[PDB]
Amino acid sequence: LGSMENFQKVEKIGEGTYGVVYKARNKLTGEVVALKKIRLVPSTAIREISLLKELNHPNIVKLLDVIHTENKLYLVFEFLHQDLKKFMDASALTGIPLPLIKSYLFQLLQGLAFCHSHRVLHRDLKPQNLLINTEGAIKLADFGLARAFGVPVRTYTEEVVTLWYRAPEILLGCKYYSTAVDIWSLGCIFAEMVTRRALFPGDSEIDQLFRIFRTLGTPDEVVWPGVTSMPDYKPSFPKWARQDFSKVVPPLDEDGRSLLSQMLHYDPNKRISAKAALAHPFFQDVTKPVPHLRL
Ligand SMILES: CN1CCC(n2c(=O)c(C#N)cc3cnc(NC4CCN(S(C)(=O)=O)CC4)nc32)CC1
Repeated sequence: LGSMENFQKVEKIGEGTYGVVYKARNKLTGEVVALKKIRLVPSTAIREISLLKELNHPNIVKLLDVIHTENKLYLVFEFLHQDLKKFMDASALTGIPLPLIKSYLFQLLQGLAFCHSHRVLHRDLKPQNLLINTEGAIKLADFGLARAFGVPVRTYTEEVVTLWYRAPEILLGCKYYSTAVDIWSLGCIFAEMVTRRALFPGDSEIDQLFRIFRTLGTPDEVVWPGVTSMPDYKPSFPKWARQDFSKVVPPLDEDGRSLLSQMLHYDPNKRISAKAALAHPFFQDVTKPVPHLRL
């Protein structure tokens, strides 16, 4: 008891399947933080979270402290004022300028290269989990654990975006998926920044799969060896032919289209790694612009 009395909740800024997130102020120190409340900790989670506390990087939202009290587990995070969804909405008539898209993509590939080099997966990359500040930085937020825990929040409202960034190996039942799942998600987000429309906006697992298939072609053993033995693969899947990326993310230039196509390879072993993507010619002229944020 009493270990949270040091935090004044200022406003609720998120509700997940398994947690709620507040903007909060430390009453002793005055720091403004994000507090995630999880209602009850498998020791396995105790150590997954402990390793995240050591996973410190300029493009990862810092986990400041973990506090266990009552029937609750509190995670204290660095606070940022806006996420990429809100910024993309505010930017929609114009679109985010390409140099800023490129900066954000580059930074997130750096953050991913870092956490992948430590065998840590995000697992749930999406615009609302990408937080931005006034200095042009963008940071990865709310890493997903390999197994959830806690009490589902009963007031949780379904979000349309939940499946839109899921890699095809996850949708097909892969149990031991790899860092490639994050590269897929980030490529979907890259496409969305460029076009101002979600790339694959499915509302069910099969709708998501079929939206991917209708654009990239139904995968087979030619392009994805082993796909036909995946747990949820069905020979009865419709066979759609691939479309050209030129139709998928116009008016993106060939350097960007090239990189995107490698981020969206079906085969997780052919999909580009974060480290390799950082060397892609798309980033030869990368800079760090500062966005105009209305806070
Ligand atoms: C949508 N959901 C809300 C919880 C969010 N979140 C975490 O999960 C988290 C962890 N761990 C740490 C966070 C730190 N800071 C902020 N700041 C918010 C960002 C968005 N904005 S906003 C709509 O653009 O105005 C308000 C300020 N959010 C965090 C992200 C996902």
